[PDB]
Amino acid sequence: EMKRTTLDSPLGKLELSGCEQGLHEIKLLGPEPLMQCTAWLNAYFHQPEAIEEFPVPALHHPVFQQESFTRQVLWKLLKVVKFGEVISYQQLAALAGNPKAARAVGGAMRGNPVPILIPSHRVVCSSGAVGNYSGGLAVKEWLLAHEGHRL
DNA sequence: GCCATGGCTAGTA
DNA sequence: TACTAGCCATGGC
Repeated sequence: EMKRTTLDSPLGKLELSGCEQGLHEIKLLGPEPLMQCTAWLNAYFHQPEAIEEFPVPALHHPVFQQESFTRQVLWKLLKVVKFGEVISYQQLAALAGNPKAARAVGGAMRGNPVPILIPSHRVVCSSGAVGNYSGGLAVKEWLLAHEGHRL
């Protein structure tokens, strides 16, 4: 049974949907998974220094159920890339499987139903360029700046 | 299944 | 820089 909850943040009211089974989707407005998520974020923003101490919630969304490239990607990304780090679309294609399929990672990230958590903002253009971003480019930038990046 | 698309890239003039 | 032509896993239809 899908449940939703809002929470203030530097990015604006973040609304987290999800049931007892796992986190469904982190959306930006401007049960056990929610209690962990609403703590992981509240941590990430206001106490990034220690984000490893917090539990990554169970992800329920229909994207994590059916096996695909997308799933491998989102996974192969959440695992590999951590706070302050960054990985190129191609560097992430190589990880999930097809090193040529960097482009399809775009929509993968576009489609990512759990931004921040699953760091989509850490995926940038190969040219070093920050790249575009689903919830509006300003965010991707504020986040990386947040994660100690120079701009 | 066929085809348009988009958050990619390396190359080229 | 500006622009182009492979490469690719999706989502409509």
